[PDB]
Amino acid sequence: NAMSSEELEQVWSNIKSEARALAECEPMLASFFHATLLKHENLGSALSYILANKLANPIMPAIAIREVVEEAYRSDAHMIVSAARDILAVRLRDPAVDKYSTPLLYLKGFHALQAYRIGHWLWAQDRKALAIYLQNQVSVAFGVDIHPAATIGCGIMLDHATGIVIGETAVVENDVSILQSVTLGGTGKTSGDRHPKIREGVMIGAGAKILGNIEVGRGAKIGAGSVVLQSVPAHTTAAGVPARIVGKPESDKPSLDMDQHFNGS
Amino acid sequence: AMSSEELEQVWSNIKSEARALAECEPMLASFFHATLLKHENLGSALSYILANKLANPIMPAIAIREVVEEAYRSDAHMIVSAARDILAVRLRDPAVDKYSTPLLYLKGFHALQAYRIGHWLWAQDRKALAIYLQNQVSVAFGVDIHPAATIGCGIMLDHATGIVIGETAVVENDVSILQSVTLGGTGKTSGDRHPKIREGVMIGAGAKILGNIEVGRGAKIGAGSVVLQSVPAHTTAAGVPARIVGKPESDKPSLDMDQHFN
Amino acid sequence: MSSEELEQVWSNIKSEARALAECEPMLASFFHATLLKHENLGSALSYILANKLANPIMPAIAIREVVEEAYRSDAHMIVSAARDILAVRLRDPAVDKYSTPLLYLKGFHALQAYRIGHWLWAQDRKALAIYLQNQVSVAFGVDIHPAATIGCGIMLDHATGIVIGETAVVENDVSILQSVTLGGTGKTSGDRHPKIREGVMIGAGAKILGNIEVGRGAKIGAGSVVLQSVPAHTTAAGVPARIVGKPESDKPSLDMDQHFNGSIQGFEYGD
Amino acid sequence: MSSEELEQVWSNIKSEARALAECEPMLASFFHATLLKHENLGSALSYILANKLANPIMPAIAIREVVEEAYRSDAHMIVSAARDILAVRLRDPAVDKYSTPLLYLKGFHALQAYRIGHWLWAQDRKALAIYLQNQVSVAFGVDIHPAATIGCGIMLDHATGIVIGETAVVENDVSILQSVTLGGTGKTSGDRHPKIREGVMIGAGAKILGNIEVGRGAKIGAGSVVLQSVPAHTTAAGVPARIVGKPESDKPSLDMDQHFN
Amino acid sequence: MSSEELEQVWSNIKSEARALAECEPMLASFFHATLLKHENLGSALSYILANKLANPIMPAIAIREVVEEAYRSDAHMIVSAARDILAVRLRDPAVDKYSTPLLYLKGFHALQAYRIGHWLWAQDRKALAIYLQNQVSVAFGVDIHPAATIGCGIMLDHATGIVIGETAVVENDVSILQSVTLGGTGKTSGDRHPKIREGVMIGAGAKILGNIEVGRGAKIGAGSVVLQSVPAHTTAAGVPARIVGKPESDKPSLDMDQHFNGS
Amino acid sequence: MSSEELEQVWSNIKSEARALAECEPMLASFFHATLLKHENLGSALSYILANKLANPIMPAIAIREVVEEAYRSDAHMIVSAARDILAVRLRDPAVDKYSTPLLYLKGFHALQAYRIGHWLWAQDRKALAIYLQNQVSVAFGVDIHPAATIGCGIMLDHATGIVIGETAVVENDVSILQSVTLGGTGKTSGDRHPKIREGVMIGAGAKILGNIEVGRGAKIGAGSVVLQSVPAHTTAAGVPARIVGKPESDKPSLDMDQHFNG
Repeated sequence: NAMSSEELEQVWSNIKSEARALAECEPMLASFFHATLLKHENLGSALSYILANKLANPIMPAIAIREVVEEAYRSDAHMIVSAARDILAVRLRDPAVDKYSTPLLYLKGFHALQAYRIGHWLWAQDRKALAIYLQNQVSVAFGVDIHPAATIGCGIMLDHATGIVIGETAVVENDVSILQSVTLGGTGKTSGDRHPKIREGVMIGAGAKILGNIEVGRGAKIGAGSVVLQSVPAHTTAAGVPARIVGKPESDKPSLDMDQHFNGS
Repeated sequence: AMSSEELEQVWSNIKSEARALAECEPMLASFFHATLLKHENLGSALSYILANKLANPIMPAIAIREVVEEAYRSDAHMIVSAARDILAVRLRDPAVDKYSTPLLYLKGFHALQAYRIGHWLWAQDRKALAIYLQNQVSVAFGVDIHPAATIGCGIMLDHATGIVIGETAVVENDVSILQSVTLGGTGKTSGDRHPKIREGVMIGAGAKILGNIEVGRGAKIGAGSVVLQSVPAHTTAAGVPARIVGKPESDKPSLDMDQHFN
Repeated sequence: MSSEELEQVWSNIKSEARALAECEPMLASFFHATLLKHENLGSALSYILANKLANPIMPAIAIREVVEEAYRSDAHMIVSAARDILAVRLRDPAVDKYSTPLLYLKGFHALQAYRIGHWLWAQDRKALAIYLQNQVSVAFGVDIHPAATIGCGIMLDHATGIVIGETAVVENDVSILQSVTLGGTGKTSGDRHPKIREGVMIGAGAKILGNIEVGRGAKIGAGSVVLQSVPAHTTAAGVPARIVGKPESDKPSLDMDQHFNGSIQGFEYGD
Repeated sequence: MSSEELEQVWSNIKSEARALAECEPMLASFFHATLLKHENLGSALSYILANKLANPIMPAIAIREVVEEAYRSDAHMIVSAARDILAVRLRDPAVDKYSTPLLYLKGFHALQAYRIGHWLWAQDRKALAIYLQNQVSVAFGVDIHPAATIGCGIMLDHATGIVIGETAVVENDVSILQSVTLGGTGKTSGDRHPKIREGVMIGAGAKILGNIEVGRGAKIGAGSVVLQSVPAHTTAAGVPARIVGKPESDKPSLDMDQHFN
Repeated sequence: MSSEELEQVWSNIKSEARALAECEPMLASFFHATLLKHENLGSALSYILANKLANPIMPAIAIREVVEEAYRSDAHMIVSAARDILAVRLRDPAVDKYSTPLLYLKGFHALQAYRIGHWLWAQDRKALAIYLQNQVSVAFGVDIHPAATIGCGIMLDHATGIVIGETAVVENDVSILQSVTLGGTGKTSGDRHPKIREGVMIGAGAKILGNIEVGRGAKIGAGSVVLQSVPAHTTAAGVPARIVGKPESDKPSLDMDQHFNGS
Repeated sequence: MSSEELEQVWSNIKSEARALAECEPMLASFFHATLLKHENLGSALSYILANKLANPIMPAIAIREVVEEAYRSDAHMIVSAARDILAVRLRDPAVDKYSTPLLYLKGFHALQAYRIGHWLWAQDRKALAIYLQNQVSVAFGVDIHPAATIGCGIMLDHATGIVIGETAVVENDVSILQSVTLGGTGKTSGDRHPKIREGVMIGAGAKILGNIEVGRGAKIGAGSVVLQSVPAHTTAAGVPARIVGKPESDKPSLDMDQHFNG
């Protein structure tokens, strides 16, 4: 999923192109599009602006949050490549999204995703107190609770996103697609590896509950509302409460196709 | 379809409750007064409340009221819908004992009314503003309703956290939907791919309904169920995935709220 | 909870605050205003809630007065709260500090907010409780009716999506995950919500409906839809839930073991 | 002022608006929600004022219903605003768009806010009028009592410091600058505040005290302390003020000639 | 001011609040949260000051706790606020309710805010005092240094533009109007602000500069610049000022008579 | 002011701010967010300014950007500000920390605010300039017109009520007290505002009007009304002002001697 700096700037230029048309057609939002997209020369400027505003609270206002976010980005440019891949993901996968700018401007799953990246960097930086603040602030604002120590790729779509929980020791690989109220949850009362490992290509239906240190193999599909307690073989479909292998997706990387069907028998 | 007298009675009941509310809880008095007592009809009170609820530094309450009020002038039936939606809430949910309760406090009711503003903006080809509000309601209330959706009235969204309703979803009149319900899509392409729910069907908490499917008239969709194929009229569908495990006891489950399935 | 126990918890919380303030300057004043500057937990908790629950309609400075009057009326609310902090610490592997629930965890926040509304409800100040209830719902995605009867030593992990209804009872030392409904059925008043007894743990997304009992030390699996009373010390799972085993210990709330079998046959088999 | 010359000012303001938006993309939404969206001066002005007067205690959305109610009742307040706008455009060289006083000028905003208080005062709503008055003093540093009687074609340039007392009267086409007091004397109720006739111009920091008159076309010098009446068409200056000349114009207010000797 | 003399004022203020609440529903909840719902003047006043000084840097809720710490340590701060309220009601003919200064009057709020700076400052919490000194100044256009020594039963009518510097003294029962300055001279520290004795009245726009004294019962005319001491029971006016007569009553502050002669 | 001297003022501030945050735990994060986290005056100012000037119409974070853009384009604005800091520190016996002007003093904020407005004005962003001018008038009670030409080493002590009009000029090293007007005359465009040359001290309440000059090192006594040009190194006082004497120092703006004896 690596991205040539020229690719990133191609993505940024597509968005700034949308922004101009948006400002014109909608005067009530023209000043908004201008301040967040049109005044900026690249995706990281915009992003730090968007998140600062979303995450602001009397405890820590937008202006103080943009400083943290931008320091993170100077330290780890790849975080911006991640965001662009995420934006690319939802446009291609979500038949409801038809502009590159919408994930960036509006979609809270995308925002919670990019907010976790900051929590994550802060975590690795041993700035855990701050990372925790942000974790819960994101939980309250978007209804999405992702622990900072989680390890998540890019090209990730969190559609609708409300109610998503991802725990401390989880791993989510690239090109993964996840729907509302999905839990990548723990088990037990002790510290230790106890959260799921979601491999490349996985698609997780809405309301699915995947618990423990178990694996979902690549190109696997978890049905909406399943409760997964054992590891799922690559390129299999799992489903039910608790889930069992039910069949096999009709494409190699279900995350890219968003087909929700399954047999459950 | 609600006559002026009916609209009025609804309003008359609310003012009545408010006068009492202001008297019993002084800290809220000025609130009641400004929101309800002050206005002469549901239309004026709603636009005020919706504005305040959608308010954002990007677009302030005072500015949102105008748009809301513009819609109510183009489509006055949005106000009637609202009235039916209050009534359904009071009739169906035993925890609510006032007409003012949904109008004032129940976000599911608010999300619903917010959607109708989006739905109108959509019709007007103001899709940008529609999209802005949709996601504003999502962040504010945890309810994600696409403005292209076609949603009737006499609709109860009880509790409402986590409700998702997609672009091509159709919900008809007199449908009750609980928290964590999805009327969801399938595939990566445009087109009919969201469920069409008919009159009177009741849907339990956490139900996931996926694809261009039908839930027929007066069907009951069991709580925590996942439905992938069309459910026939006046059956109870339940399970993961859902199977037809019976028939509702009443002709319109939505009005009864009986959560049981065989 | 004894006096000495309560002050120890508060004393730990302050000590955590000092250290937190030295290691995170962005947040030092917030730690000072919220915790360090207070003589005990009641003062801290009201400050917190007031700030959490503030709104244009009612600003934090006013709410604090209400919470204060409540704690002044029913001090065991503060004892409750202390019990809930311990619970989170002991049961959440992801929680490593006493100050974390109190400061950050909306599950815990929504619970102590419930406690204010529940006290109002019993003071016949129902308009205010109904107001607080839906404010807690919009801000935290947690919907608890003030007339519910909820104990302490309770954990609401993650918490987004929780619904607890009017006639529900939740006894002491219970653990509940995100998207758990303790909801009602039918269109009429009267007992219609579940009664959750000591020692229960309910997994993510469980929907428990009607006026049924879930017995002492039982477990409800994630994604389970409970339509019937669950006997004490049994495990119930599936949609609709049935009994599929017994928990590994006597009070599953404390251990948070999420495992269940899809079949009681399977639980006897070993898998 | 006629219907068609009121329309005129509104149409001009909107035009300035379409242009301001294009030239300042950061305020385009501001100009749009504030002017371009409204079909008349009254709408815009209620909008501006509501936003201007807003406080947690009473939000802009609420303040706006009050102000709208005052205008349904006495539409002349809207004609007075128009007049106040034309006064500033025409008499202040720093202002060159009608929209400017309407959007930005705090003196203009304190004047119009006084009219709502003044209206409320005659609607047996004195509690509310006193609330808005002191709210205006805090927000704009302009303290105007709502029982004061103030004409239109008034310019309050800069305006910080302006104090106008309860029993005071300002007639039409007057021009006041910053730091000017129209103040009372004594501990007792009753007439005790100045009466300022048509055409007068009062320089910055001038203090007019007691129930005295400043006559038609008289000019008060900046820094002046006026303790006795000033005959029409004279120039008064000094501490305490003395008569020292005659304005060169019949209506000093219109010309803003600050000179005295 | 006795225990009951104080209970009384507070009752007068509460009973006014009941009627206010009744005749303007829009402000009913506000009258209730600030006055009706409180038990005494200190409670009311801390709530009010809290909401008046609020800022994202330090919100009302935190501000209230400091204010209360102060009243708890120095309760006469509250007595002062009573004497000050009585003063505005007694001397300002446009003020007919005790509740008015307390609720609305920026110069009265500014005055009490100083009291808290002045306690902070004597408590060596000077950074705070200073932070408040300038917060009072930005919100209310009133700038007084926490180090000033300002007594009791004081009225700051209108208040915009008032400036009272670090070494100023103002005694009990003084009345001051808008755009007045009790100001300094020079670039060095040391005593350099005016001493204003009991019963003095200072008209609008008066600038008083340097370590000079305005004697007991004196009157300072509006617009006056005062560069030298002013004897007690004397009227001073002009730029610069000269004594131009003697005030009509013993304490002009009580009577607010603004008249003076030219020469 | 050199490069190496800027940095000692900054570090003197940063060093003060570390003492402050240890001494006042309620302000600790304030001090931290505003000074300590920054590695130069320009960053701290754009921060402080954005928050002092914040408004729903244009929020802090949006303002910071405009301000940073002004600094990039004309870095001397920052040296102006530092020279302004020093000015206060040395002239106002009430101030004993380099950080007091930067943090708290609105007359200094207004000055630096004017600077940005002045930049925009030159950038032909008059629209935004006018917005800021009046936002500063409301916020701080100081009205400075954007086209004004104002130097540095300038003190606006206290500063409530100051007015400085479109065609005014103030040269470096001027001290101006509260409620001072540099005002215009007439209803037509063109030079109608005072030019204050270097060194001038202007006492409180003074009003100076028309296109007139107050020469270098002259003193304008408080309450003065000045309608004719005032020679350099003279004291003018009275309503109206005449020459009353000569200041006792060569730059009165440094000495703050308010006495206009005569």
